[PDB]
Amino acid sequence: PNSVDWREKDVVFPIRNQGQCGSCWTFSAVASIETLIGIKEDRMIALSEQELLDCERTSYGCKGGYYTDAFAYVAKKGLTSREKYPYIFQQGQCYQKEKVVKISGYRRIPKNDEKKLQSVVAQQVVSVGVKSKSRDFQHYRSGVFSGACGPRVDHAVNIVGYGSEGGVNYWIVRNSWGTNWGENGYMRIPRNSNQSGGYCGIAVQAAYPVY
Repeated sequence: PNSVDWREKDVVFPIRNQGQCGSCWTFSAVASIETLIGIKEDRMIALSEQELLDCERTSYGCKGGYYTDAFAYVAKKGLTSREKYPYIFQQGQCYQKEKVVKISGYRRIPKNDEKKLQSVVAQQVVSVGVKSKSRDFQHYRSGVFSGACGPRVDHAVNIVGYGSEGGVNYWIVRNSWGTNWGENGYMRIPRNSNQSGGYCGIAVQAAYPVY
């Protein structure tokens, strides 16, 4: 398909805000699972970043983490709702509440494979990492981003679609910096860019949950 936008397909929840806590890996993992459940079951159910932040044991809480290992956690342990376990903007005691969703696993997209990346985005929402530590990235407001990226991949986000404006291909990227950043919380990043690994490294470590 020449264009994909899951925001228009009733399976993507509103933009959220992680605050200061480095919990973007939990938001990225939650966003990918929520959409998968929407596509697979025609059921929109908001899931708990907080459970991953408190309970996923390979990550570093508010000092970073792994959405791939978050996927493995949900496949083994299930995940409870956002309503049952709300986000409190800091790591706390790990609670195992009544779980509402599982997944069966996850997959890793090979490094720098934007072609395979597009194939997966046409079917579901994908977790990706970007180089977020730059003034240009933090102050992005609108358009297809063409500023400088950070030096290293350090921020978990999601790709929720792709398209083209004026013949410039782009990815639609969901962030967890609230709706005052970018285009109502989203960024359009160049697609098939001249940066190896994708623009701001978006294709370096892509992964997605398997129902």
